[PDB]
Amino acid sequence: GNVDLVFLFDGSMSLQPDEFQKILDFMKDVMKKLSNTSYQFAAVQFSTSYKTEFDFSDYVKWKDPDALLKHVKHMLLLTNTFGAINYVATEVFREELGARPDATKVLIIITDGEATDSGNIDAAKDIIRYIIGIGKHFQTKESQETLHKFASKPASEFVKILDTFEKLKDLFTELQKKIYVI
Ligand SMILES: CC[C@H](C)C(=O)O[C@H]1C[C@@H](C)C=C2C=C[C@H](C)[C@H](CC[C@@H]3C[C@@H](O)CC(=O)O3)[C@H]21
Ligand SMILES: [Mg+2]
Repeated sequence: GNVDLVFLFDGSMSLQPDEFQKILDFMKDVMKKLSNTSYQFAAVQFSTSYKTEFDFSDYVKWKDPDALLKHVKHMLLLTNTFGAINYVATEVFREELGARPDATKVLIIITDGEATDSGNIDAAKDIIRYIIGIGKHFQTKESQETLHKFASKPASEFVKILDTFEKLKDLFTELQKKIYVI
């Protein structure tokens, strides 16, 4: 059918410049691969606050992933995940911003630490949520369990834990083998 996909990427202070970059490159790889498909994209950066780097309308209008994310400025603050999510839910998946009413709403969260806030994600009930946790902060099984609450059930299917940002490349290779013409 139609897939409206939003990348919710972590731009906290824990990230080294090169790690932030690998996050941006992953997003561009996926978008470059699925260009001219049924997929529509939007990108939202989160730390303390939230910024929509580009919405579904910009994507359709300019279509170039490199131009779309060219002026992203790393925020360097905390990780307010609950707020970031309801923000997407309520401010990004909006028709005025180019979201298609008959589209499946998928949300891919990319983070490197646990959440520095709280609340609930009820506004995001009908959104498919994948969570990609990367790095040292998710070494313990205990810290990996904190992500389960932002992701769709079953977590083993929706939560991805990578030990290095180098692994995001291996994740893209794994994504590519599931690409099929229907
Ligand atoms: C597909 C395997 C890769 C590693 C992956 O998980 O990509 C997931 C997670 C992430 C690596 C990027 C994605 C980009 C596009 C789609 C939404 C993809 C999930 C596609 C699957 C296939 C159907 O069951 C629909 C669905 O809900 O999820 C995600
Ligand atoms: Mg962090």
